[PDB]
Amino acid sequence: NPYARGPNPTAASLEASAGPFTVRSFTVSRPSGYGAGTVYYPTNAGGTVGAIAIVPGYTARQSSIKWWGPRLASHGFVVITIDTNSTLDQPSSRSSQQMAALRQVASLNGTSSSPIYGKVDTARMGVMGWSMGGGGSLISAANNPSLKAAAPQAPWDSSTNFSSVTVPTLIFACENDSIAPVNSSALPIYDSMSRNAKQFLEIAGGSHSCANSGNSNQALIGKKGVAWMKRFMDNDTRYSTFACENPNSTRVSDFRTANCS
Repeated sequence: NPYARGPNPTAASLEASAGPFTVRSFTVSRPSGYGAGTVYYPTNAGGTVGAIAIVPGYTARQSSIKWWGPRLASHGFVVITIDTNSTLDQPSSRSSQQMAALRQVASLNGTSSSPIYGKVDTARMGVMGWSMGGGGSLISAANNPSLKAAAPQAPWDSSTNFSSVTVPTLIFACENDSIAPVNSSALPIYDSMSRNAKQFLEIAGGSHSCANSGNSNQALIGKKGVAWMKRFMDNDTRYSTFACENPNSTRVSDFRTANCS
């Protein structure tokens, strides 16, 4: 596997705050099609790595999703966290801004002054985000089936029909979400998808922000996020058990999976 990076994973290595790689970050100097961005990158991954774009929810900024930056980058990804043009942008606009963020990562990969010059495999990309940014991630996946993985959290869209999505999709959900109730948002979205590898992980007792920066489940959520992106963006079957397994955890209120390998 030419995309395999880092040592063989363990439960402990994936539950830890930090993966094997050293992480550095920069602010995007001229954001192209979105409000602002922070890029997180491994300094020592030992080969090109895929890119992930992460978008927040309505009223939210990078702080809500920023924990994912170092968490994913430390396992061998270039991660861009964005602010939207407006905190009040809707999911279709969030999707356009997420894809614009991935485009800019590709640009910076070809820019000799950039810290991520030649660090990115621009053919291997992923999408994540919170609530309307989660709905945006699924729109991104529906519109761009060459995306390798999606892992939205507490998603919301005006439509729950993502039957079009062929991208491997992990849905994080929050059991007691009162903003985007699981029964009206996350679970119908999950049930709509019949053509893809998919998973549904609902965090027990979780409020709408159960997968955000400062959550109390970073060990489990981080493990599942990293394993999913490693399995599908890097085709790394060393991660197949971690990616597909029912965690069998008191921290999980609901688990569903399909077409996982």
